[PDB]
Amino acid sequence: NSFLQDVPYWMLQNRSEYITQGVDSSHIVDGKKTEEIEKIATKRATIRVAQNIVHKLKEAYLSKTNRIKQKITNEMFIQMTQPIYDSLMNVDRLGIYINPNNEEVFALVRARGFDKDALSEGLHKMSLDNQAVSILVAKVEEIFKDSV
Amino acid sequence: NSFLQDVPYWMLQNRSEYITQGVDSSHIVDGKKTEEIEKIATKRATIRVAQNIVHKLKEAYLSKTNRIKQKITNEMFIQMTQPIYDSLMNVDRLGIYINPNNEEVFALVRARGFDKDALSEGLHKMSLDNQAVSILVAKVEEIFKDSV
Repeated sequence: NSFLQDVPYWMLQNRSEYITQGVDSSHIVDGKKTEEIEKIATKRATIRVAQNIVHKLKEAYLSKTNRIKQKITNEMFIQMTQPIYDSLMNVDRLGIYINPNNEEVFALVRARGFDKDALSEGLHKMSLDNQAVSILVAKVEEIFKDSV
Repeated sequence: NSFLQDVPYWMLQNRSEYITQGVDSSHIVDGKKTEEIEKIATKRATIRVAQNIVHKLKEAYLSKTNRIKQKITNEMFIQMTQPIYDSLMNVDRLGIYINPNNEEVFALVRARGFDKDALSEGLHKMSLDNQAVSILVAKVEEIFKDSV
């Protein structure tokens, strides 16, 4: 009921986890292949990675050491979830756990790298200054360093 | 190692996303009874609630509809974690979970409300503008109201 069984460690809430990996789930409705459901969960998990990066970036921008002069709004940061998501490369599905109770399936993924050029192009598309694109890309690039 | 049995549904990594709710942990150590460790975990869980509130204020401050004129750095936001924390009242401890593998004591907690005048005194002590203090206190209320 309110207590599950045979639950992998990664499924537990961990305050100290890699920003480059995330977990999310999907519900198995009736007429639906298990393949599709895992596809979804895996995708949502990958979006969760993108979101973690964006958050780290807000903090960087808010930081006292920030050099980016352009005004970046919270809405704009939400917008870059997409180009960031689009630049993710080598995202490995490290695990899957199906909640037998409510038939909810969870996915655990981890992005190993990201396409720099792909990311810059996406940022230039949302009207971010060249200075900002440059610094933002440098930051993400650092993220994958403090992970690799 | 292996799987974990009897895990509460709240311990699941699925981003429950409830600002007034916090989960955190502490590891068992020689010289301390588990009940003492539970208290450490409970207090960290409350600090986490305060940290959730802080992250919300950053998003509101970063928002295009922000009216706060004063430049607030990430470091300053991190700093208000203390006053926010000190202003919390009626924090109910909803649960305790312990991973048997590593003896990590997890606690789930929930802040019912907060003492605004307590918050305002703390924020003023940080040398924030009167406009900033006023707007920040207002947004916290909006948070607790949205939970009630």
